[PDB]
Amino acid sequence: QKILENIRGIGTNTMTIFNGNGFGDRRSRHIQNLKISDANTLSKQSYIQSVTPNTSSSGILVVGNKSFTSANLYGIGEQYFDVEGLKLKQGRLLTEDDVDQSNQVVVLDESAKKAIFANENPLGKTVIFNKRPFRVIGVVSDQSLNLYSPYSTVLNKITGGSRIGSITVKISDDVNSTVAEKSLTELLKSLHGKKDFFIMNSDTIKQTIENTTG
Repeated sequence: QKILENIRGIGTNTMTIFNGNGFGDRRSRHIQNLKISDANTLSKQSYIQSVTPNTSSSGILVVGNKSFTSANLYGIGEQYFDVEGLKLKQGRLLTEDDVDQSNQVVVLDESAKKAIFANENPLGKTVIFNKRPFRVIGVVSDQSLNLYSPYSTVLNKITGGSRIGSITVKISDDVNSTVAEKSLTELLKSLHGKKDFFIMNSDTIKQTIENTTG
């Protein structure tokens, strides 16, 4: 019943593509070869329902007179909250317009809201990440100071470049997960010119459990 009754809902119709060769290789994970253009091409495959780019940075967040360290700002796609199962609790989520206009808006984690705002109303208030002001537009349920902003805003204004840490894809409901992984792998290899990424999904978890000593 281990694999059974468990992988339920984790990486079933979603796959996350990461830089490098695996978690058993932190080194290769630092090299960023995934690009927004990769994500654009993926968004166009017929077997792909949505694509969410993901980059992040950990820095100093000022709120009013308070200063916090190791606040994580994620630059993610519009579909991020849905695919990760984060429930909107208050205000609003990112829109296509936020992404398109690279708006400095942020969506707070439940525990981030509590840590930074306690019982205060967070909506409409400004938080400053590494000197850059963002307006709080909403709050979601959590997965340690997580803030979510459009990937475009974070790339354009914070990290620079068009390279990212990972891409989560939502697979078409009516396609064979194994076939989708293969097409996705072949396309990205073609794009990058080499296999310098790895894919995490239900199959990966299962394959890990099978190959561990019990």
